[PDB]
Amino acid sequence: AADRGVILDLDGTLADTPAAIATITAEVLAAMGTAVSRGAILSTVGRPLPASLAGLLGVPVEDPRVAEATEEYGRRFGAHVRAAGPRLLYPGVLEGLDRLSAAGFRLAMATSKVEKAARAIAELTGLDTRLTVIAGDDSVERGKPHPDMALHVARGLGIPPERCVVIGDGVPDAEMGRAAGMTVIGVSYGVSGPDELMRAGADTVVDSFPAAVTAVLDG
Ligand SMILES: [Mg+2]
Repeated sequence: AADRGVILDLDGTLADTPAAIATITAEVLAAMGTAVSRGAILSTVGRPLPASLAGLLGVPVEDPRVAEATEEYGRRFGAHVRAAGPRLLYPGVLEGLDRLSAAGFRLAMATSKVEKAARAIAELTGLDTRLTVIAGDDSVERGKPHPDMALHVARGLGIPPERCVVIGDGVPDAEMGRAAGMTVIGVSYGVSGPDELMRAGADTVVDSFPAAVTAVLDG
């Protein structure tokens, strides 16, 4: 058994959500009576939701307008997840996670979604039965890019950081993993290009989730 850990981002890594996040963010803003530049939305995609919506609304994060928006987003996104079911996931995700488990890797999710939303997504997609630990942005005091979430789930897995790899599509994932003393496999099919992820400290970048699985399996 490998007795190693794999710490997986959700949005843009396991779940093919970036396009839907942008759309639904726009739907929420319109519901809230406003709109923002396309590029502003795109810069937030997959980042923590209250902070992102507060930035887009241009208001303090504690402003009641933010909780109104986050609640509306939860309704719309929840409906999207029921419409997608397992097709929320990229091809080969469940199979790849099962192969990592078969090889004795212990699996966790570290997402910028809130934990309850992460759990619900895990349940609707089938990730839940592959993952030993799930953490989201509100599971820890300091979310991405801080190491804390990765350190927290590694402890839950019983694997030290030196034996964990972070897999993600975002600069915050790469920063989180490096800060935590972990290896990082960037993926290029989500919100970031390969050069950005390299420059953020990814040890390698791959172009598909099966390719990330292969990288881990082959050491
Ligand atoms: Mg992501």
